[PDB]
Amino acid sequence: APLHLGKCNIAGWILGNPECESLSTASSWSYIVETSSSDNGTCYPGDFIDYEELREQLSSVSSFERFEIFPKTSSWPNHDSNKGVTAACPHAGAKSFYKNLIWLVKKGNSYPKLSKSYINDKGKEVLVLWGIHHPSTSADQQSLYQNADAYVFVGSSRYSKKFKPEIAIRPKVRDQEGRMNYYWTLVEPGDKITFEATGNLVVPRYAFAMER
Repeated sequence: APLHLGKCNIAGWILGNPECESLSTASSWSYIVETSSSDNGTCYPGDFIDYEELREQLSSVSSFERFEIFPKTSSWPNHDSNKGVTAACPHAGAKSFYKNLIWLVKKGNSYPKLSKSYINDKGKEVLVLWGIHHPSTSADQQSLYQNADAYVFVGSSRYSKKFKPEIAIRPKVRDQEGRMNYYWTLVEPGDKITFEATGNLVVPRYAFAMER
């Protein structure tokens, strides 16, 4: 039986856009029936990277389990995990954000270097998704992350990328002049994924153990 999506297409659903819960409630499916929308379902403007490849990866799944890869309550003692909400991503009138990610911001006037790792203990491939935020101005950068010159690194045995955000005023999209790009990778069982940042990282909160 196919997986029926609700208000949004695959991007919005997999990121956990508050509006985009599926109509089907299955943990396996033969294919995915999407929606009448032509946008992918991301609420904060930006580009979902390797999107077509993810759609194929999520096409015929035999098991699918959402789990909290980095628990909100215990993963980030040195950063703020409550303030990352936006008018771009509303939930019943209120500023919100994707359920599966956390928009980490500075706590006080401090954003220490974060370093967070996960070793896949699910016994199957784990789909991990994250975001890189590109602020509109220097003040935006400093207001969110304190550090003017930040970087992000994501690494596994299969993946390696260093991100340098570009600070620039883009045209307003849902009132947003910054941009977020969205990334993902599959982590082999027993392999380690490491996140490192001095700012601008939209961290995983929920990931997905799966089998095709």
